[PDB]
Amino acid sequence: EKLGKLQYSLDYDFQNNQLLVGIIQAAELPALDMGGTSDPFVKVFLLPDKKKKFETKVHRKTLNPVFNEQFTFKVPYSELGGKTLVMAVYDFDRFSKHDIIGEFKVPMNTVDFGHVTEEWRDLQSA
Amino acid sequence: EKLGKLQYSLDYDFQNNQLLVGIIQAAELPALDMGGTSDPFVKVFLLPDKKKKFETKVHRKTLNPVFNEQFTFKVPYSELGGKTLVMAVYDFDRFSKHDIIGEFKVPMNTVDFGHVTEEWRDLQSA
Ligand SMILES: [Ca+2]
Ligand SMILES: [Ca+2]
Ligand SMILES: [Ca+2]
Repeated sequence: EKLGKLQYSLDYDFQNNQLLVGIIQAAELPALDMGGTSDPFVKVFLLPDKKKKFETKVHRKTLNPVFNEQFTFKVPYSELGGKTLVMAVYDFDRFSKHDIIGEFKVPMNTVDFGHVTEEWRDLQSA
Repeated sequence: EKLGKLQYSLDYDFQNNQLLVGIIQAAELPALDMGGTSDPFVKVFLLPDKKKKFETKVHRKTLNPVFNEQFTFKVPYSELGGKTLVMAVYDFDRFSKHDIIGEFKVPMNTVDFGHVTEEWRDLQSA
């Protein structure tokens, strides 16, 4: 499926014991409204604790939103390896339930915290 | 002069009386002669108050840094007019002899605070 792509970054604040998730921008998203646009936003959380969650601002009438946001998760470094970061992109609708675009998951045990990288990943269906 | 370009956003937080400056990324920063890259960072401040200032993190060995930062200036909305935002991109030096790459200035009087946009602007010579 061609659902667009998301650019994000991961870092760990070793001084305050927090995971830092940069949600930078998305590109080439599907148009889920009339007239060729969507109103995208991203939900961000860590599995298995769907507790502590964030979402970006809703960007209106764009398939290439520049979020420029950063989220902070208080999670002990020794426990981070067992977590999976979920970034799920939706189309905000006022007059109906929000339309799923797609998502990407990052198992935290795959992450190198030695240097921050910006990563593009293609969105997937759940 | 082919100095590259900077993507930024401006907004005003009307509930907390703060100017919001997004420093998203830069692109196509000029390649030095011998050493092929730069270590870019951006200084951000509001003229005529040079004292309240911010800087991005330093990004190592890149001509296309993705800063993904947001800065806030406590300034009354009624005082914005006549002020100018400066965004100046430097090549970091360990010993604080930083080299300006280029800059540009946004007079508040040119900004429409009714709608938030991300804008790319070409860097200009000091
Ligand atoms: Ca829709
Ligand atoms: Ca919509
Ligand atoms: Ca809907």
